[PDB]
Amino acid sequence: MAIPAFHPGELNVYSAPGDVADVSRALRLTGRRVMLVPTMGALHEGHLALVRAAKRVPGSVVVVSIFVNPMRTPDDDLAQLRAEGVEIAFTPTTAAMYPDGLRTTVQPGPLAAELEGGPRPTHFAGVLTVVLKLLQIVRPDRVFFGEKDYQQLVLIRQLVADFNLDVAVVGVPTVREADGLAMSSRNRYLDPAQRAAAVALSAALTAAAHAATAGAQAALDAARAVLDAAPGVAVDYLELRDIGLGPMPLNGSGRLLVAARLGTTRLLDNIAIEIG
Amino acid sequence: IPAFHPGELNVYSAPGDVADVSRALRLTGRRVMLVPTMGALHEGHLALVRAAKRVPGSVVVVSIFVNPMQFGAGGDLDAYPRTPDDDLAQLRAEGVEIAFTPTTAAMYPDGLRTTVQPGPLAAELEGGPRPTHFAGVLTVVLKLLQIVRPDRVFFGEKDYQQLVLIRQLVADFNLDVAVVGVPTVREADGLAMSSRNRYLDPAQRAAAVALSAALTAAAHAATAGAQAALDAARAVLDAAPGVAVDYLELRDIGLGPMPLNGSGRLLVAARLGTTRLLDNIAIEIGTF
Ligand SMILES: COc1ccc2c(c1)cc(CNC(=O)c1cc3ccccc3o1)n2CC(=O)O
Ligand SMILES: COc1ccc2c(c1)cc(CNC(=O)c1cc3ccccc3o1)n2CC(=O)O
Repeated sequence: MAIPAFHPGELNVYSAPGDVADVSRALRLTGRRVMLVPTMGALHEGHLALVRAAKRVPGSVVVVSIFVNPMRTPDDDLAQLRAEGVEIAFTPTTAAMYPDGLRTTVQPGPLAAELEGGPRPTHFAGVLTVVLKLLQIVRPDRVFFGEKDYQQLVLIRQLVADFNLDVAVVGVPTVREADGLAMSSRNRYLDPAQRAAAVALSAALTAAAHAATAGAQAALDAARAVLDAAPGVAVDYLELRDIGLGPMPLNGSGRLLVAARLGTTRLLDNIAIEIG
Repeated sequence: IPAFHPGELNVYSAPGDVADVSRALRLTGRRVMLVPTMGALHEGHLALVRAAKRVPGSVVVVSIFVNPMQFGAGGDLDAYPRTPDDDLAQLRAEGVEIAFTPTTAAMYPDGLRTTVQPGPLAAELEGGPRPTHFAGVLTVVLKLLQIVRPDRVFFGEKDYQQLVLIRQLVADFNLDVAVVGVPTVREADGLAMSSRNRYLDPAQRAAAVALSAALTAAAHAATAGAQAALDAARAVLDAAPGVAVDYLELRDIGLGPMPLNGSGRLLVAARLGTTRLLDNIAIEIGTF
């Protein structure tokens, strides 16, 4: 019942859930507002944008979890976080996260069966289960996700509302390459022809977002034409929904989402759309 | 913060109100105890409340909510006893300071959407014929725990499979609460307390003593091993007028995927007319 060592203003690494839970609770008692940034593999600028967002809350202490599925290299990742002034990295093993194996889990609502839930019908159960655990271990005031995985973000908001969780969910605008391609660990697999064609996803969506003054059908036809101008872009879906991913209403706010396969690589993108 | 009057019973229906009060209290040093109930309070519930009040510095929150999601049927949901007036009167007499009495709309404003899927235990025993019953229980318990954020949550051992699943929920989702299991309160003859005992007619009430008789006979027979324990309990249930046994199972204490060693739980469920009764007891095998 002694609190684990915490050195303020340094990067403190913990692998044990109980240690990070004790430190986060001790920190919340001393004033600090605990921010959580969940991550998975090699850190990229997308991830750094979540960190920076969390850093700007006055009195924040930022916790970055690094944990691979059951849903890169440790050296550089940790160097990057130190550089960002992150004070806690949580790096648990699979065994420490799942000491009893897979047992009680979260069952998403029917949204999880749609869109990405078509090829990966249990994917979102995994993500929601591990999010719930990280939220209970760290007990942050705010948790930060990219808007890139939009359906994921919406399901997370559903989790927080449905299970009455305390935490504020912050969606952070997707970081993009110079030509608009949304950042993703998958981008590096693309060969040159594929990387050149992949700019069609973001170009389609931004075209649709500007075509939308002319109504929903013009937005969708614009995105579709841009996708049709690209070779080797196999479109899995292109759907305009309302902001919670229900059916898009006659006018007002929506989201347009696309997924496509370029060779063996699946890419996704989405954008805010205002109808008329 | 709504009003909170200490040494009185404060009743809140809105989850935001009880959440605000509970947080406010924990931050002034009071430890928050939660006793979840479905109302129709009996002495077994008052044992939970007493256990909670005995924790130094406690404030006791008792929830009363008949959770539609854990009911199947049928007319089971509409049939559950509701005695709101006797319930709050009991809580005032026990010196409880908070009752949380949410509406169905406040708990399920989006209907059934994200839910808890229990592990494989939920498909065994009570769950075999009621495959979504324990997903409903665990989903509600998770919500009540997030709304109230108690330090310690109290459950009877009578619904032992439920208590085991609740400890699984707490371990598997890293919940910060301690689960306290309180031994079943029984009538003078041994009959386990239950909201459903009111549906036994005089003859069924007489015959219902066989469940606890059979279990206590087994716990003592158990020096002679598992088969003798099981056969003692079966003999007693067989001797009982109009008791229809649904199962009698001797399991390891976790009810889980491990064999019985020295410590077991013997569980029984039986029908007296239309009334399903459950009971269970600790069993030590042999030299235990
Ligand atoms: C703000 O700009 C952007 C742009 C693209 C982004 C991100 C941010 C963040 C991500 C990837 N998501 C995670 O690492 C992640 C989510 C998650 C959920 C639960 C547990 C661990 C988790 O880890 N990507 C896309 C990607 O890398 O493919
Ligand atoms: C300490 O001695 C005993 C003996 C028998 C007991 C009890 C105590 C308590 C109960 C009934 N349980 C609830 O009302 C209840 C509500 C609830 C709500 C959410 C999660 C779990 C929940 O459990 N029974 C048995 C019964 O009444 O059939």
